[PDB]
Amino acid sequence: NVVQVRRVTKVVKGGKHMRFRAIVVVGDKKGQVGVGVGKAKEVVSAVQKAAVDARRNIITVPMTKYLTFPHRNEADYGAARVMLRPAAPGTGVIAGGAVRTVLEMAGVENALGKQLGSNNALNNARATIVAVQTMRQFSDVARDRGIPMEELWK
RNA sequence: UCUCAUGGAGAGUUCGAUCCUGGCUCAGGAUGAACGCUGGCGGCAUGCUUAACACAUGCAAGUCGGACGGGAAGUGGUGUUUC
Ligand SMILES: [Mg+2]
Ligand SMILES: [Mg+2]
Ligand SMILES: [Mg+2]
Ligand SMILES: [Mg+2]
Ligand SMILES: [Mg+2]
Ligand SMILES: [Mg+2]
Ligand SMILES: [Mg+2]
Ligand SMILES: [Mg+2]
Ligand SMILES: [Mg+2]
Ligand SMILES: [Mg+2]
Ligand SMILES: [Mg+2]
Ligand SMILES: [Mg+2]
Ligand SMILES: [Mg+2]
Ligand SMILES: [Mg+2]
Ligand SMILES: [Mg+2]
Repeated sequence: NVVQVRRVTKVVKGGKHMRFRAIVVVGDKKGQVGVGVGKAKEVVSAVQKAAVDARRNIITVPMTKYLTFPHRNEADYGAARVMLRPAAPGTGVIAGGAVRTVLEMAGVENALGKQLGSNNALNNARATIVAVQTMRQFSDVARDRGIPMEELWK
């Protein structure tokens, strides 16, 4: 999914040397997602490079039986800060462009999110990845703390 | 994987491009609203925000004859009853 297409410029003695930068995320909508960034002379080629760079950068988002987040989380990348919190089933995904495409492509069905701090697409994507990467699923906190699930449930 | 949550979306604009700090602007709701164009019906509401500025006319607080003396309508008369 192509998030953003921009025309960046290098300048040479001749004139303006034009390129396209594409920010693109890939997902299966099944709980596997990644971000990637690419650069080329043509829209198509940059799209493609972005595709590959993403595929080799990819990770997995912890999910809950209802297709949502384990818990509430913040994240920080550059000047982009990102706020995610779990939702009740049937609320859909409500968020802004970068965060929303990332989460939607991960396959998260119900999520609250707001990017605070900056607006830049790319950074917000990476921040979202940082968020959902640090998410701890309950089985694993049970295993870490060394305490049975039902005891933390209460 | 019980319980809680029914809730927080962005976009454009400084640069040859970038990231940022930063303002301006937009998308939403609400009117005791006004104006433009258009306008079939019903249900429930609402209707001088400004000049506590002037007011023509008509009506918005009276009743009690079982507190009381009279007089005035009739009636034949203080037997009747009204104002
Ligand atoms: Mg190279
Ligand atoms: Mg900071
Ligand atoms: Mg914001
Ligand atoms: Mg400047
Ligand atoms: Mg310019
Ligand atoms: Mg700011
Ligand atoms: Mg409006
Ligand atoms: Mg008319
Ligand atoms: Mg008034
Ligand atoms: Mg008068
Ligand atoms: Mg009257
Ligand atoms: Mg009487
Ligand atoms: Mg009387
Ligand atoms: Mg009496
Ligand atoms: Mg008498």
